Amino acid sequence: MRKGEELFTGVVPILIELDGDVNGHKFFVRGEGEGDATIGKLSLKFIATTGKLPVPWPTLVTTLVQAFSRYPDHMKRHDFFKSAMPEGYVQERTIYFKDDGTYKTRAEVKFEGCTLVNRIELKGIDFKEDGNILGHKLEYNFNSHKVYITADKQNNGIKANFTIRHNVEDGSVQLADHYQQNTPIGDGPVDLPDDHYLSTQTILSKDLNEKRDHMVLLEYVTAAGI
Amino acid sequence: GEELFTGVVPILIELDGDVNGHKFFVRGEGEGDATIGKLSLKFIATTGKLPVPWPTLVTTLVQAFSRYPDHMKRHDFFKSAMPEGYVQERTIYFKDDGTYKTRAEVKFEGCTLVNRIELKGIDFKEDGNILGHKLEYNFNSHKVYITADKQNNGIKANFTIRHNVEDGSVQLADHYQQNTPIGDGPVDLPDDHYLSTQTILSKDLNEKRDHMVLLEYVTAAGI
Repeated sequence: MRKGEELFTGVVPILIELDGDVNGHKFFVRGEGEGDATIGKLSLKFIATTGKLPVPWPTLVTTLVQAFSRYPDHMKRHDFFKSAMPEGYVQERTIYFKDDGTYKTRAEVKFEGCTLVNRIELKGIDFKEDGNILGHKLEYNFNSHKVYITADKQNNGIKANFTIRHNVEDGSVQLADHYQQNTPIGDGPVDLPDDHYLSTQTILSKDLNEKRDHMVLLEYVTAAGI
Repeated sequence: GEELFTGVVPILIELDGDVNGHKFFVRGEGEGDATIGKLSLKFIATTGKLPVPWPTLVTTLVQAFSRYPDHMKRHDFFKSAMPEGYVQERTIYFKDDGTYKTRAEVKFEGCTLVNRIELKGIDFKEDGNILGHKLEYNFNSHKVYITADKQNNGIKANFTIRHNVEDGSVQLADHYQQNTPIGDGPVDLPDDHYLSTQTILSKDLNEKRDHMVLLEYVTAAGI
């Protein structure tokens, strides 16, 4: 039976579910689509099943499957994310929105039957009602980012810390400091990588026939930089 | 078994061959869609240039991806044997030339439909169309007649493949086929019927290895 990186040589169906509560405002997001790690591509559509989101869609992007990064041939020995499959990995983050609130997230990314599934609990606290996030002042787009990945030997996993730059409607920028740690769910051998980075690029768009609050996402990610 | 084929299914195929002592290995991957009777696959000969023409391996390289119309769904043996799967055996007699004997296990491994084959060919002429590589790189349309095999709780099949030869002459390959379920418990024993098959063989312009890209459309019809 195919394991690890062997599970990613073709197109893989994806389900993503996010259970969220920001300042007491509860919401739920379901996304479906596909990933193709051979080219590093994600194609997804997300729907807010609970009605109009109380936060901007861009603030959810990093939370909403780095297993679909393209690790080129010389990098495959550093691919922790796929090595944890199919049993999967836990992904935890703290996200500090500068001059505003905090997201805390825990997710599991794993195969459930034949589908790659990302299941998330998100809790947001201390947001300002008239800030960029509850006030919906963020542009509907996403910038490119470089995510440095380092091994976390004590946890048999990896960690990462990076800052997301969200463009604001008035020309300013909303920074979001991310602290991330991932651990395998299974016990089998995983790949603990040398320091490297994921180069991430993202386009957000809409579906003209969807009436529900939604996000269409296209993402291209490659690993490099040992 | 049929509920495993309501969507697109990933496929892995491995063939371990020896024809007249020439040993080769072929690995193929792609996907099948039984709702439309479609196969889309790419094969690589990992052992270098094949000692035999790619078209002669086509029938050996997952009839569970045949499209069975609604009124014929009770005659779909291949799907009903899943996920435990079935053993597929053939003898293939190339006219005025050698013979392939094949044994394959077709079954689910995880979410992948896998076809694992052993092939042995003997008494091929070194200057014949097969070892001499004189067959056109294509495949014609064929009818596969399927009959129930109650003794063995499976099916049998017979058909003749017409391989076009480079000089306009034709190389016939008579197929004798038997399928037997791996698991126990209910399977579908069909009335006599056939599969209508259409195949395109192509190449990947970026692929330097000896390889074959395959697209196939198969539908079942009453007899």
